[PDB]
Amino acid sequence: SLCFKLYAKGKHEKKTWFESRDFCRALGGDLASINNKEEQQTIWRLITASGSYHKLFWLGLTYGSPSEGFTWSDGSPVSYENWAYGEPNNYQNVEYCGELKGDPTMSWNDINCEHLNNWICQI
Ligand SMILES: OC[C@H]1O[C@H](O)[C@@H](O)[C@@H](O)[C@@H]1O
Ligand SMILES: [Ca+2]
Ligand SMILES: [Ca+2]
Repeated sequence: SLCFKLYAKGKHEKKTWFESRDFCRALGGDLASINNKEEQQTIWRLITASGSYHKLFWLGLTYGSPSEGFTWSDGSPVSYENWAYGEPNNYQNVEYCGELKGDPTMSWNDINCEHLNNWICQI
């Protein structure tokens, strides 16, 4: 079993999706995968425990292909989904990575992978 770890930082420490993935892998883990409602509840509870409200976080979500759909960087299946209303929308055709809106709904949005965000590792 892995443990989720929140990285909620100021703009100077925020990372692109690829930088966040590489950071978590350097620690022996990966960006967090949310494969069912239970994992989602674990992360929400972790958000409440740290008081890290009103934040956006990279998850391990990245677009694969038409025959795969989205994928998790850790290789686990994208069975469960929790996209926000109207998402994923591939806005302007440049959104290939997934972020978590860290409020009680725990919804996902696709966004440009070069955006600087907070992130969640599984270690
Ligand atoms: O900033 C990009 C972001 O803008 C809006 O919130 C929506 O269109 C989202 O779907 C999109 O990902
Ligand atoms: Ca998982
Ligand atoms: Ca989007």
